[PDB]
Amino acid sequence: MSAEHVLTMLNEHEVKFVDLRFTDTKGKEQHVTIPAHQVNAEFFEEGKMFDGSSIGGWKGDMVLMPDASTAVIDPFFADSTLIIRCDILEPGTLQGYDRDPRSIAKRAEDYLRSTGIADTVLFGPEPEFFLFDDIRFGSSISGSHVAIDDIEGAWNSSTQYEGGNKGHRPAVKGGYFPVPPVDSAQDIRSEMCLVMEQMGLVVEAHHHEVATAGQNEVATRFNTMTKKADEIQIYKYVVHNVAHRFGKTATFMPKPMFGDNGSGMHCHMSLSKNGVNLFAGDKYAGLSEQALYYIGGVIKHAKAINALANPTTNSYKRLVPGAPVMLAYSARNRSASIRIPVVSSPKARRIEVRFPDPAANPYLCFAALLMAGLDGIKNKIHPGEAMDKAKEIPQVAGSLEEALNELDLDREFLKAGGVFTDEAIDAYIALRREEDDRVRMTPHPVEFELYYSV
Amino acid sequence: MSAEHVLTMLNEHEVKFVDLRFTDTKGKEQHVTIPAHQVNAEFFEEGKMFDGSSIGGWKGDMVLMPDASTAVIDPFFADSTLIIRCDILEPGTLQGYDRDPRSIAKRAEDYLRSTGIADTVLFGPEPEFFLFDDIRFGSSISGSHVAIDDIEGAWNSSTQYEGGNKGHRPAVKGGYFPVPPVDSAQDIRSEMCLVMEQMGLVVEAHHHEVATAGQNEVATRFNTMTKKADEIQIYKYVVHNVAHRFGKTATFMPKPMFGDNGSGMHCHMSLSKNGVNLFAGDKYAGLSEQALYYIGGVIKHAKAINALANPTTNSYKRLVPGAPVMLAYSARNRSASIRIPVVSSPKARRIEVRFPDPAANPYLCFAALLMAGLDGIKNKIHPGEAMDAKEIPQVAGSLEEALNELDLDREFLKAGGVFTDEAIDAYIALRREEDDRVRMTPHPVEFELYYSV
Amino acid sequence: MSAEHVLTMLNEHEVKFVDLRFTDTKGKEQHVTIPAHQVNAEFFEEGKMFDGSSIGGWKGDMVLMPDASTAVIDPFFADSTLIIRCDILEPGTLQGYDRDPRSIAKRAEDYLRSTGIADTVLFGPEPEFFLFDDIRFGSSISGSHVAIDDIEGAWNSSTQYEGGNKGHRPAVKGGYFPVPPVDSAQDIRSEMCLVMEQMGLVVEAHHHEVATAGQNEVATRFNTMTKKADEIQIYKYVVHNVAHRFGKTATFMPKPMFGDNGSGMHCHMSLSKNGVNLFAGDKYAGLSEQALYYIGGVIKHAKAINALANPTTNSYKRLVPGAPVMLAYSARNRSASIRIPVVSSPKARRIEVRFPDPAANPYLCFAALLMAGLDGIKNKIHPGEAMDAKEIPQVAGSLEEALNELDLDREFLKAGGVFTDEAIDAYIALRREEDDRVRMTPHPVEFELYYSV
Amino acid sequence: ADEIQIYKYVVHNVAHRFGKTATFMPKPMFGDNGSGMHCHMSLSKNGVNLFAGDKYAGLSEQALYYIGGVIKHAKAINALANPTTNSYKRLVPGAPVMLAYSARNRSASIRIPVVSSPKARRIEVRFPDPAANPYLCFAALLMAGLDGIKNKIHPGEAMDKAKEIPQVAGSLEEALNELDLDREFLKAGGVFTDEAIDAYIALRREEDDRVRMTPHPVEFELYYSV
Ligand SMILES: [Mn+2]
Ligand SMILES: [Mn+2]
Ligand SMILES: [Mn+2]
Repeated sequence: MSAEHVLTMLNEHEVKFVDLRFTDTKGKEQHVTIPAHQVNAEFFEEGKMFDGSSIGGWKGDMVLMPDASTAVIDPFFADSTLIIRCDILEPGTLQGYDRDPRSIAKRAEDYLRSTGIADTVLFGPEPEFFLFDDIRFGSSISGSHVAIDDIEGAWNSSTQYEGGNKGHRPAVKGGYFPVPPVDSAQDIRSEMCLVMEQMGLVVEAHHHEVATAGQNEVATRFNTMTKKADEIQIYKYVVHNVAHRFGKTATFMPKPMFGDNGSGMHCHMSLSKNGVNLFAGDKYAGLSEQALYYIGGVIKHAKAINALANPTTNSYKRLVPGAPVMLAYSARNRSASIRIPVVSSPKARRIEVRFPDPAANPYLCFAALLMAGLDGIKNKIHPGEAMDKAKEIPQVAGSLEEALNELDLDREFLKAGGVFTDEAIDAYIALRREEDDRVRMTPHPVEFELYYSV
Repeated sequence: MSAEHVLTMLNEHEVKFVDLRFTDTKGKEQHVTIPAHQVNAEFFEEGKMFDGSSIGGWKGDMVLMPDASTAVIDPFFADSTLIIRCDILEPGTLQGYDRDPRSIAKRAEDYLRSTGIADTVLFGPEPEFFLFDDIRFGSSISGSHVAIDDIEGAWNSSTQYEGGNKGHRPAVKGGYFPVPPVDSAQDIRSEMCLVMEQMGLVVEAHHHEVATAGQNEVATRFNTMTKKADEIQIYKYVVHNVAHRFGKTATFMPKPMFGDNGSGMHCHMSLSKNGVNLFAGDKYAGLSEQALYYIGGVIKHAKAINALANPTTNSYKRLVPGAPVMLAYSARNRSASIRIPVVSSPKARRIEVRFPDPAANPYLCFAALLMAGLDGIKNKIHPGEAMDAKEIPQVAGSLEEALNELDLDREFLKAGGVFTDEAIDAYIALRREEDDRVRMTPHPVEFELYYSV
Repeated sequence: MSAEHVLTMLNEHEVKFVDLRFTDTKGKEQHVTIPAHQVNAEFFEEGKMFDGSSIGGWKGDMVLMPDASTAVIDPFFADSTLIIRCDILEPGTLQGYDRDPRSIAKRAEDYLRSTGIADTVLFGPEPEFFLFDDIRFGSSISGSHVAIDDIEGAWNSSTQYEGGNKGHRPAVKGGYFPVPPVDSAQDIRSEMCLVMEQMGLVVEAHHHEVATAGQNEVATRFNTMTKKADEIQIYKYVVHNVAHRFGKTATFMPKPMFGDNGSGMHCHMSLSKNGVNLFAGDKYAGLSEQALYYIGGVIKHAKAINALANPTTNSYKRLVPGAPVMLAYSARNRSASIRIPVVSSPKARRIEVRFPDPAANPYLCFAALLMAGLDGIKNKIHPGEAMDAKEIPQVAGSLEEALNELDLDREFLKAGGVFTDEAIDAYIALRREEDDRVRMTPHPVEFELYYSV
Repeated sequence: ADEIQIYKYVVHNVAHRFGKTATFMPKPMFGDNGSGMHCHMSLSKNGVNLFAGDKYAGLSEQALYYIGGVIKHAKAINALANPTTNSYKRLVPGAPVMLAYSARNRSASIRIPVVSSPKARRIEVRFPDPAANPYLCFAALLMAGLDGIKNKIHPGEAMDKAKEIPQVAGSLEEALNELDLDREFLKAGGVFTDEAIDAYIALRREEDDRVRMTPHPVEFELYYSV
């Protein structure tokens, strides 16, 4: 699909507006809209100049360069709008901006191709989300508060409702996965799936999740790295907008509630060259030597990866023992962060990395995982024996500060081939350290419950 | 478009009413409606008499003269109405009223043509605005209050709403520019753009701005001075009416909230003669010597300009250090009030003056900027080197300072009869009244600071 | 009164606590309490160490040195407490801290003695205050508010009260000075006077003032500079605490309400040497040449004085024309900021400076006035003829102007080492912080004026 | 320590009698100053102050060695002097966090008060908070000082003049780990027992785990939309 096809769409669908979209360092989607008559052949060659100083980690003019292959009609805007995803390029050389996550992911794929290890990398993430009816939160000198409310919440079993309380609710850790009316999100999940199919995703399934307050997941088909990162951005956009249109509120926080299961994003990975899966072989669980080296690299650089795959303090609320935290690989053990799914055909052999959570920036997380795996392959890092059976077993970072320190001290595997720059890594670390400092310095209601009388 | 075309439009659109519009000194549109059958050939030659004594700064029987080229159908009135912009002429000589902003802008353009420096002046303003759900304000002997409420306001993260609180809101200084549902004004901005295009504006983009409580901007294509002033008036009208129709409330105040970004109107300028941009050259950032002289004039008369480009006390609550307050020109520095945008095509070479605000009267602000630039060109005022510190001049720190500088620096505005001493005095008094009100009313922050001392 | 007398009082009144009090740069009393048994002979020679880094303008271990002559029993604390006023001394040399207002006032008196012009300076200040039933104020990103409520407020003529609304209230600018029940503060003022006399003040009169929302003043007898500054501190303390005990709320703000009279502190001054008033003579209004020179100095340095006598932004909301803003001296004219009261006895001859306000730090304001007068005497500055118009100098129109003039006019304060450059800079910065807050926070009147424009 | 217990009891009960409620939490409010417990220390033998001398700020070699021991075992001490997670919301840069001694510097965690009489010479350790157990905190400070004296741990030059300067523990987990690894100076002389230290560490780790695992409203403010 090209600029000619985009210009044809503009007339086929009577498009009034075009929404240029991109992703910031934190992973949030930013969009700027231009009227359709401003889109011409020169638009796809020169882009649009915008001031990126107001973006989070880009504080120093840059060019928004549309990627026509990402053109897709917006199903939510009242006026006919076309969504084109864009890369941020330097104004003069029209080269990828060092801090652009999409550019970083594209450079990671290019480095993968250059090294000769493989031709394509396949990513399948499995994000989950929470649907709520009401969320209220605030902080000030006088205190702080968070209050989550959902009709499916078990704590509402005593709530008085206009029209009566209907009782049927999923119990705590009991929403996987009863039939309605206990499951009250069937229609919303189906409509999300249909909208995703319209927007270009291939949906594999959708269902309710373990937690009680409307935890749901829509499982979509795998895809190449940058393509699947764009697909994840579309996925989050669709979930948020559908929840808003149904009177709900979607959230991808790793751990919104205590005592109930959190939300994770298991990332399936595979490598292919000339249409041949390189992770298929005669080694453990049908893996290959390349697959074992990839696992070893991911294990070695797991703490550095955590700074990008679990970039929020809330993520380490779910990355606690008792959500796997052990850095080992096993096809059966459920305490291993890395698992090898049992698959019939070798063409579908893959490794599932389970610690990542959906709050991660898709581009940066996937790039970090791929770069760690490639470092493992290049340096032939053997991961050891499978954890089929203990303080010798390495674990994921226990805090965002630890993850950021490890990323600071372990930058080489990300700087290999120019995928990541020291400036980009420093900007990311500072941007996350600001949030970490705020959370560290704000008191805690549990701290009052524990220490007020002491 | 002429009178014959207006009379044709009346039958084509089954127009029932014609709304004659003009701008007062403060910059607010004033409209008087007449039935369509009152519009004939004699109407476009003799105008309509109206009593302007009750207008703000026009206190002493003037003529409303329609400008058919401005004819446009109103998209909001229930009855089919046609909007015609009008100049205010003296009843006898039918010459422009000295205190009419549109007449002043037209005279500024005519002076530009007469001096021979250029044929046309191009202005790209970039106003921003705030959208709110509720605004309450008042004052009395017992006290004074202002309370802003918007669903996008971060402070509503704790508010209880009927139907539940959806927690997707912009953070403070974090509304630039995430996708919905964090951005809740996509449909409103799209409707504004479509209506603006209906009313004759060329839209370039629209987006959410840095501030949290629904700050938005719709960018429109540049145009000649008087045309772009009319376009800014139409822009403000469309924004206000669309926000009203969506249940919102638009404001062009420079600084409605403290601790969040204010609203400004960056003014891009360029001069063209015989179709060639005169601001394009081999000097700094591709500028020409005339461009440098224009920058120098704007810098020299910046404080006087502030009285017209930042005519509200609230304006100087965004023109505070920690900022676009330094009177210097640079292509890279964010601290310079004058920027040279990086444009590949020399035909697009221009200077961006950053200090103005959308509360300014468009006609008067543009005329002041043009006249300062022309004074710089005529007197060959060199702006010095680009700012790539205490000696650097700054914009006026208060409306009183701006008005005093305007009082003491009238010549560059009186060149060519564009501004008249009477008009300048009327403007200064009209603004000094508001300044006195704000200066004499006590402040809640003053209570917070001094109640116990 | 000395240390022996203080130790005797401790047993005489069965004192349980001793409250050491001092004044910060802004003029607020700070108190630290110690048990009575911690007070001994060594206490009055070595003082008490305290950490002043957290005080307003004292940021860098200083000594609180009690002044036994100021010992007085607190009339409000439940436990028998003795109030001793203390100076702030450097720990090593035991010399007055450069930024201690009381030390500055003492040094001003010592300089007056050293120059030989006079032996003593007499100050009669006349502060006024407001009594309210409820005050609510706040500011945030969403807005800001202030709401004053008092039963005497004219706006309460329509309010519904439990038990009924009694309609006897002062009108706006009509509280000077009808009998009760229109005046509802007779008992409060009488209690204030009695407590003040208990605390060592000599009261002359008390009455309701012009404003409606419970403006009152209690007049006290003049006294020497430092003594009268301590008396003013005791006055403010007594007013605040008595109002609190009566369910009211006292404020010494210059201008709490718009459209009603503000609160001022007229400062009467005179100089005496060997028991003869030096301000008595055969010149205008019975003044002497030294009195005229004092007036001339005060006029010359009036703007610099304003930074200390009117140190709040709110102050310049009462120093507005339509007013005591003209820097001239006359015995009859109400427009002159300096008056010569008509007194039969030459011993009572004095000059009344009208612009100061009760929000001023008493020590710093009195020291500034005295130093300006002494500069006028030394340099023989003639104030011209009595003002019995645009050329007449006026007081500073803003706190920024006052602070700039203080920055540029420090010499008359640095004469004799009274004020130190570091102290002046600290004061200027401390006031500029508040000025910046008030300058950057938007105004409800600004919304009323500019929301639609 | 008994006096501190009586102090806390009296404060709580008087506040209750007046209708108020008192708390010794290190940091109940964000954006405003927290509550601390500066501990002044001095050793005396035969009525003679052993911290008086001709060294810096009138200190003695024993005083400097005591300071050095406190600095060396500061992180282990923190597990007892700052035994709550809230404590480390007070011990944040922007400060009392730098482990150095000075008579003037406000950033020094150890301060030497300027006192005329040598008999009153002492060292003030500023990081401890009032949530600490007085007995255990004072015992830890004394044992660290005695280890410094016994091993002649010189504290270096005073901080009268930066990543080389050691800092107090940044979290209760760090403090507990350092206490676990630095038991010897507390176990000297049988004062602390391994069982007692383990019980303390487990008891505090329970609270640390609860606070670590419960989500935060600021976390919602920051991450709900991401
Ligand atoms: Mn799942
Ligand atoms: Mn903008
Ligand atoms: Mn009076």
